[PDB]
Amino acid sequence: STAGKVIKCKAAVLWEEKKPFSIEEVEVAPPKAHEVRIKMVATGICRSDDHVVSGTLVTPLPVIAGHEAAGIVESIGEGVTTVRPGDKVIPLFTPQCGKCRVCKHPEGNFCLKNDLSMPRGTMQDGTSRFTCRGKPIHHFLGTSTFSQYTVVDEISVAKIDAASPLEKVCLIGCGFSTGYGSAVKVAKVTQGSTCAVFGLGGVGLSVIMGCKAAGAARIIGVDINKDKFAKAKEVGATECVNPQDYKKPIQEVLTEMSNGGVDFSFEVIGRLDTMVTALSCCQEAYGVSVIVGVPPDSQNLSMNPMLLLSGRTWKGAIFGGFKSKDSVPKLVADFMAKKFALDPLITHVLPFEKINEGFDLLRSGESIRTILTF
Amino acid sequence: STAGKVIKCKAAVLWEEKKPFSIEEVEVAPPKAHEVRIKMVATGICRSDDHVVSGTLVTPLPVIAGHEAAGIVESIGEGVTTVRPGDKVIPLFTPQCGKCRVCKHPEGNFCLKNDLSMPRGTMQDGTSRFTCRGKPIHHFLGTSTFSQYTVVDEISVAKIDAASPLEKVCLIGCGFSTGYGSAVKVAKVTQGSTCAVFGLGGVGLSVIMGCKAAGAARIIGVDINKDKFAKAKEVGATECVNPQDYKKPIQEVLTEMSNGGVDFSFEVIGRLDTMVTALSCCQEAYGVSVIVGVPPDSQNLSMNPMLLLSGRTWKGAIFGGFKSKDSVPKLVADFMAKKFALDPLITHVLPFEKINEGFDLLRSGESIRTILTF
Ligand SMILES: NC(=O)c1ccc[n+]([C@@H]2O[C@H](COP(=O)([O-])OP(=O)([O-])OC[C@H]3O[C@@H](n4cnc5c(N)[nH+]cnc54)[C@H](O)[C@@H]3O)[C@@H](O)[C@H]2O)c1
Ligand SMILES: NC(=O)c1ccc[n+]([C@@H]2O[C@H](COP(=O)([O-])OP(=O)([O-])OC[C@H]3O[C@@H](n4cnc5c(N)[nH+]cnc54)[C@H](O)[C@@H]3O)[C@@H](O)[C@H]2O)c1
Ligand SMILES: OCc1c(F)c(F)c(F)c(F)c1F
Ligand SMILES: OCc1c(F)c(F)c(F)c(F)c1F
Ligand SMILES: [Zn+2]
Ligand SMILES: [Zn+2]
Ligand SMILES: [Zn+2]
Ligand SMILES: [Zn+2]
Repeated sequence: STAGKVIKCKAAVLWEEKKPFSIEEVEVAPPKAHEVRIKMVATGICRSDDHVVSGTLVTPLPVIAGHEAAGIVESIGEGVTTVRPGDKVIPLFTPQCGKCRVCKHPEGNFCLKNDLSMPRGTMQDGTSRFTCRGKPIHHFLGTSTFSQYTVVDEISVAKIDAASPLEKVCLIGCGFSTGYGSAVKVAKVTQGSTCAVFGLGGVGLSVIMGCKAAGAARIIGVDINKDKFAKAKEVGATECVNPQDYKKPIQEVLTEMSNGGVDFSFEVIGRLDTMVTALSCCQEAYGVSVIVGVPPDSQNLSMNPMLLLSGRTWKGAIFGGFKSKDSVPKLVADFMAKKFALDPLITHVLPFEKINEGFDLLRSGESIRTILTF
Repeated sequence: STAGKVIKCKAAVLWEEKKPFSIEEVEVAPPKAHEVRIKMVATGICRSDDHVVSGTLVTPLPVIAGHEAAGIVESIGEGVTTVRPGDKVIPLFTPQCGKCRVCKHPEGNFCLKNDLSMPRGTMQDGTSRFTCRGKPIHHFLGTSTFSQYTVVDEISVAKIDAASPLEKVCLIGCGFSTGYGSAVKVAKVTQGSTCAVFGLGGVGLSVIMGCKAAGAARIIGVDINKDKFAKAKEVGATECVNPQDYKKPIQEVLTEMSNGGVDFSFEVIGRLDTMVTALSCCQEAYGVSVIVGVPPDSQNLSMNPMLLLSGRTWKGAIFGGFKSKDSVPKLVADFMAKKFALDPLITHVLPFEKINEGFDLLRSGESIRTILTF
């Protein structure tokens, strides 16, 4: 029995940038008031986790990363009302406190209790529940899913369907919901429209899924890796283009292809240049461009504001614009009701012990999502 | 008495950047097919006309500027169906061809026949109707309202109420409609919201009018010229701030004043720095910022796309997002029915012959709108 006790378990600790994860024993404290300790079942490898490794994202180290996952509640702290031991849950890397101005806003999801903007790498109370070799280890986004057990704040966990297949619905914790919501909720893609999707990884494929669900007539996938095009077409891309195949800049190609610009474009890579290209390729008077990718820390882009003055809309979003705790259970219910598919995003399924191999598959271009199983 | 004949009249010709206008005789050719020759009655001095003088806005010289005006049709060319001789009209600097993909789109207004994006300084047929000293003179935005007579394409003119006071409703041809629409149509300001308006000239005052019409609870005016604040409060500002009064950047001041960022911000100046400041000061998860000011030619801004990733929406618009030929007559009808006021924008009246004094009044900071009478 582990309730109220320190757990010694296995986790993937990142001690410093640009090094492999170290799979080793950590101590996980029991949950405090309004905290939940979760036995992990499955976690996806998102590019954002690789950004911590590469230094693209700055967050305090050493750290237990991982933010796309699903597991089963092991124990709850005093005052928890929304989950119980044995519940299937998804950790929420964007929390939903329910009390801040953003949570109360009909269109806000970026709760002010997040640990993204200005990361502390702690629980809400400014402390850590992790130690390794006698040293405190930072949390990541309130989730830290690269561990057999984590502790999260109640506002960072959602109860989901008890019959959920956790090795699939873990993707609702980041990449599926992000891409699908970027299309259906943030962009509000319209029936009959033309979309361009820059980056055909797990998140970009989810954007395609959402564009097709919304009834887009044309969905143009853009990637420098042509090995990504077959799966993009399977999930709804009508065309794919590789910028490297063209003498012209791709914004010009896409403007030509769309007879004057696309209705909706999405940056799903994380490069400053592709953010500006994606904006430019949407029709100048009524186009919408959504930034989804995460670019290198503290770098500014350059752009001509005439692109906006003519009438373009430029926006971005975290987690597809979804209010996390309200939406995650509904998305799992919709998956259970066959309203969308997750299998097209899953290319590899590895034990957790092969986390490094899973990151090498992402870096080499081979994988979409690797699911690690505990 | 002049139908089919060249008209000799006075115009304000700009031969060179950074020089006074030259009031002198020009020849105005009769209208060709689908053209309309207009006897001007009143024209406003908009900062965009001053941009042509300063080189902020690049358009071919020599030129007859002016784009905010009203007049009476003198004659129509073959095939014109939408106006007749003797009709009161407003020239439309943003055309409405009614046929292009933008005109057909429910939210588009930046018609593809515009002469703004890549100015030619011609009629739609690529030629000029103006001669001065035997030399061809450029048009400006298809309107060229700084002339006793102009010729415009039919898609660039709207028939308005025959009982219209032309010395007021000229402002519907640019500054009022731009600012009002930027609030009510482009931003879609909501009841109870907090707005910030950067720049309190005729366009920013019109933005305030729209934010007040929309029910905003707080409207914060921002200007470095504190002489602008009294009128801004008369038309709806709840409070005004001068960035020069503060040690901290005004985006930080405005974020503090709004307990975490404003719902809606407007850049109504034309500076790259205030475009980024205005974006920054809107709430990071659900704020909306609208660029209205005209940026300096060919210059890029620098900004961190994390401002957008958190959830902000950034857009711009020409002419308040209004489809010009549909909207201008309705706006005049609404003015006739006292649905909005134009007098708060008019600070000075001068004869056309005193156009240079009118530009001096704008450059000194004294005026909002000077209305020139022919
Ligand atoms: N906004 C959010 O809430 C959120 C959520 C999840 C992921 N992300 C970010 O979204 C991005 C995509 O994540 P992912 O799908 O896991 O990554 P991924 O699986 O690495 O996919 C990226 C794709 O971009 C392609 N690519 C790389 N460079 C270019 C280029 N120059 N032109 C066109 N294609 C290019 C690359 O070949 C790959 O297929 C990353 O920056 C993530 O950090 C953001
Ligand atoms: N998008 C459109 O369709 C459209 C239409 C009309 C006007 N414009 C542009 O809108 C802008 C405003 O035009 P307008 O109202 O006629 O001009 P204006 O009367 O010159 O007003 C501009 C205001 O900005 C103030 N200002 C200048 N610098 C700063 C600063 N650093 N911070 C704060 N305030 C400052 C200035 O004191 C003045 O009151 C100009 O750039 C026009 O070219 C655009
Ligand atoms: O993939 C989701 C994701 C983000 F969108 C971020 F902006 C971020 F900083 C991060 F750490 C993250 F995991
Ligand atoms: O004031 C309206 C106005 C604009 F918004 C422009 F973008 C522009 F180029 C121009 F010439 C103009 F007059
Ligand atoms: Zn909250
Ligand atoms: Zn992610
Ligand atoms: Zn048109
Ligand atoms: Zn103007």
